[PDB]
Amino acid sequence: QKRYALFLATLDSEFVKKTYGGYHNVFVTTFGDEGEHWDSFRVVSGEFPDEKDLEKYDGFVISGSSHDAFENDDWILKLCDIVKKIDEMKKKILGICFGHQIIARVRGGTVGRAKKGPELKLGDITIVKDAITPGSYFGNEIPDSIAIIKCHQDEVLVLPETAKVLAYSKNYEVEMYSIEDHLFCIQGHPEYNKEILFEIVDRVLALGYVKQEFADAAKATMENRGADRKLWETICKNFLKGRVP
Repeated sequence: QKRYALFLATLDSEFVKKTYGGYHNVFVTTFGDEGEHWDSFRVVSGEFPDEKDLEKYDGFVISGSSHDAFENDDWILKLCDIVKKIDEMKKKILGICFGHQIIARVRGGTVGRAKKGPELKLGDITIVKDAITPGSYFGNEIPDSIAIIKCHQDEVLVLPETAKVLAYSKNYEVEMYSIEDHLFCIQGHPEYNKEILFEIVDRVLALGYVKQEFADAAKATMENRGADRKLWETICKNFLKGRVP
């Protein structure tokens, strides 16, 4: 029986609840396959698995967050302690956005506000091919670059010594990285789509957090093109479930 734990470091937005039934469903649609058991834990509300049950999971996924991975709220400290334990177990953890940054922080890195500012858009990342085996979790024909939706204010500013950079962009040296064979992290959101992005943009515009022109440029990135969604599912699933094409 295959079992996967999802650590939801974000509450469900109005749009996501109404359209998808919540982030549980969003993650399961993206990374789940028929037959598996997925348990989610709302770590942002202080709800975690018991320590003695970590062994029954084949792998873990840490979501994005509206919170910052540098903060010291009790649920983040507890999350860091739990990740350390899972890491020492050498269980697989896929970190997305905030999760990417939590794993870095557990391993001695430094997370803070992005040097080049926030990103809210469809963007592209460059693959460090000289770190990717053909046929492996990336698979046979490694592309030069992959399109992914970016939604973040923070980055890994100092990378753990044990990390290997798998992808970068002009403005962010660490778009994707791995640690040993059991930690894999992506700054962007493979689980997002155009609808989720557009809704975030509209709402942060309406708050006055960005200009109309920024919002318009953010949306223009997805007028005629989407992320490489199938490629992301394949990579993430190969990693998380130990498949190798």
